Amino acid sequence: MILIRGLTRVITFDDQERELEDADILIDGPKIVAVGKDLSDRSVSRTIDGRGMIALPGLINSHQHLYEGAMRAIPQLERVTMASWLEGVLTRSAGWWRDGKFGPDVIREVARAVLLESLLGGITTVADQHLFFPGATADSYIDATIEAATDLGIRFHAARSSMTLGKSEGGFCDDLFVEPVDRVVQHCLGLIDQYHEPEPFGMVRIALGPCGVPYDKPELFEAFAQMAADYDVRLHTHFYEPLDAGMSDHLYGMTPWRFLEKHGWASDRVWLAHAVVPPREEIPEFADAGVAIAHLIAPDLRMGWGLAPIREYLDAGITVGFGTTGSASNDGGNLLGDLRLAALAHRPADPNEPEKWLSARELLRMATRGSAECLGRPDLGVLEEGRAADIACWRLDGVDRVGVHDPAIGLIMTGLSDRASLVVVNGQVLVENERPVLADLERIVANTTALIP
Amino acid sequence: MILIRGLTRVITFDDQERELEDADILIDGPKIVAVGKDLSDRSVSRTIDGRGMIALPGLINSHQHLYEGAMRAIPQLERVTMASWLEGVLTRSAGWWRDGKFGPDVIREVARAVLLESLLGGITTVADQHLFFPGATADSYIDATIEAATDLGIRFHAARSSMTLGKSEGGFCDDLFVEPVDRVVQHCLGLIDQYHEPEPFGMVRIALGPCGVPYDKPELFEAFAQMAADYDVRLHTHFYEPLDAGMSDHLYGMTPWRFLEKHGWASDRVWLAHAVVPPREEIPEFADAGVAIAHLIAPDLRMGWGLAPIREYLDAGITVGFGTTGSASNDGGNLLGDLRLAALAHRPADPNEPEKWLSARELLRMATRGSAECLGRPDLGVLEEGRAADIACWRLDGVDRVGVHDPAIGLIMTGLSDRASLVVVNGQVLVENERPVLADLERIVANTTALIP
Ligand SMILES: [Zn+2]
Ligand SMILES: [Zn+2]
Repeated sequence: MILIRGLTRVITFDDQERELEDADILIDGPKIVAVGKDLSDRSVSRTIDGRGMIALPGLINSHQHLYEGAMRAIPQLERVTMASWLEGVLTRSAGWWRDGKFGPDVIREVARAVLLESLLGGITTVADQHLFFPGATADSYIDATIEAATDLGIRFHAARSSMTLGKSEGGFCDDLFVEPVDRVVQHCLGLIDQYHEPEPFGMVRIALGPCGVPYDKPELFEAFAQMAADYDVRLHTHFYEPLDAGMSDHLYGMTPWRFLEKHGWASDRVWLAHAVVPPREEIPEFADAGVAIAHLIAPDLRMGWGLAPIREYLDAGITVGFGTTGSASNDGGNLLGDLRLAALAHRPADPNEPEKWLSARELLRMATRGSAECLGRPDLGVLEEGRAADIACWRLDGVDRVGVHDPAIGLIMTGLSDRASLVVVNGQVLVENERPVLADLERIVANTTALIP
Repeated sequence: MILIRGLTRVITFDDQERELEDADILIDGPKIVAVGKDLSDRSVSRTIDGRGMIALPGLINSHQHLYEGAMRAIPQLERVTMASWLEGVLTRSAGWWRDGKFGPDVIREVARAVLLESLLGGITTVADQHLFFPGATADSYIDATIEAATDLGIRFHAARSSMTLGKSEGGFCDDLFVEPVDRVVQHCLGLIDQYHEPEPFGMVRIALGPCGVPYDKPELFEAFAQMAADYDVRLHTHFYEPLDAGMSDHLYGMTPWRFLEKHGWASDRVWLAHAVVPPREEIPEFADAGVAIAHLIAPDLRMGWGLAPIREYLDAGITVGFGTTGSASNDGGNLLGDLRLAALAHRPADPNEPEKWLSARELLRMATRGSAECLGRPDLGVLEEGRAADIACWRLDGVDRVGVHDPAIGLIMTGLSDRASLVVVNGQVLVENERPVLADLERIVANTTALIP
């Protein structure tokens, strides 16, 4: 067993919202044995000094696009609206691929860098949505991301994505960038069979993740609804980005939500990215259907889209998680940092009603238990006996956090660095003293840097 | 001389916005001798390896309230409007003071911690506006902040503040903080005598800094205007916070700007904090007067105030700098991190006009040359021969910055940490390898922590 002893603060996000001061966490293999004061070192082979740290459940990034790690801080994409951005991302990936610079071997190393950054930011589970499948067959991009995740020991969900609707039939995505529906469906069946670990504490899971209503055929949504039921997997897509409702109205005469409902996606199998601009009248329907929503504050601001109605979702009892999206519209993978953006940016929408503003604890819950719920993981996101030993800890004793009265608020509101001190995934210590203990950091940086087009 | 050799990127903010790749900076005493490729090491006693770093002028925080370092992450102040915030801050400061827990000795150590954090975040100059003068005579609070700054070697401007308008004599300030105008003027003259270093590369400067139009007598503004011209010092106050216009209309029957103009503050000696909600028709007047504005995105969002019209200011040719304000409304001193907040949060105000969005380079200029201009420092904020050797460098070769195409944009848009690698102030190396060279970090944390009420 591993004992983390004397943590200054432990935030459990359990059903009573318990927190503890000067307390311990005991781990046995993949699971937490106990969380409490003065735990027995009875059968402990290693004790870790937690004094001066705050411990949370590992952060869970419920929406990534890992391959975009190769597209950070491109000047031509710094200040662009969505149409220009998407064109720029699609054309660069296709161009680099055509030139032999962007195959699965490159994506493997880009994924490795972004996932290692994720671990260093206290993120223990990442859900990636990968849509890039150029050419005549679906190449081993998903396999590559899974290989990187497995090598690092980070918990991983792969939501296989696509664009199946071309401009010729109402999609805002060129035919060149379009895949046949049957090819997508066939590929997903194989991925589930090869990789999906449905058991508690499973380290790799597959989800079905169309890019969205403006990008994919209704037939794909229906195929995936059937596949999800048959194989007991989850469903993910983008939802209510600003131009979406215009597209669905024009093509189908209905809202994006009504479209999802018609095609089998109004269910508790589903988590939805962004959800920036739904009609208010649909919010109770999201709640009744049991869909979950991932708040992605950074891209919502970066694209000029604005503020998702997160308070309204919480009021309605809808599950709200958190994510970063990909590094071409963030442009980092720093989930903890992005929580600060949300804590501050929502406030001016309700200048005279601060009770509506999202609190630090609400945001930390979104990034842990909320994201776990988005991914369908009752085994994650909570520090309590029987849950996965996925733990992230930050030091509280730096000069940049002097004067902090509440350490949980301090995690969001103070600091020069979001680097986690100690990170455990599946009971394995992966980061200590802000440095990877198993991954070869310097080698990974060098190798991936050499491969960036 | 000191040579920093082989910097990967140098951003000068000189008159032609020059940048350099694989270049050097040569320093002699307090000044930059040269910036360019393959500089001679003929007169050099120390060479520092700059490979893998980006170098900027040191960041300049043009608006702080250092004493608020002791008031971070207080649950009762997490989500509050300004009225509640001000009451909570004033009540705590006065209460702690009355109980002997908040004298200049405590403020010295709080300042030391926040200023060390500042250095670690690449900030080489701070302008503090100390807002706490309990009782009749003003204690050595300013002296305490200056002592901390001088001990650390950070360049420092102290804007002497006040609340000269009593809440009784029709005002908005607790009478316990109300000093006679002549007492304030006298303290300022003494501070100038004792501390002001008007020569180029001066390390301590005094500014004259009323809290604001709702807080100070017109007589103080006029006295300060006279002093500014005669001593060649600068003038600083808060400007166009929400509700200020109503307060000014009630007290004086004119706008906050009209008030400043009437009392001598419509001049190029002035920099103004926040400037969130001016009447648009006054903006050309600000420009004609030559006043400068410090953008403070974090408190503007934290208080629910919203987005200052920064693009409008830039369009009008108004000098724009940047600051963090105090740690009771931030709640950190991380200027670089706050730039990212501004980069993103301004965008949804102009969803269809990305050319209006603030660029990374515009923001980095605000935090360097713009802030230098706010403070009246033509010797700072630019990496060029003859300017002060105030330099901040960040590493570009971490795993969290893999895939970055433009390092300047990357500094704003990526990363787990805003910690600077190498920091030089007045030609003195103060941070290397992210660690203080001279300051005892652990002792400072322990000592200051012990004194937080
Ligand atoms: Zn996405
Ligand atoms: Zn202020």
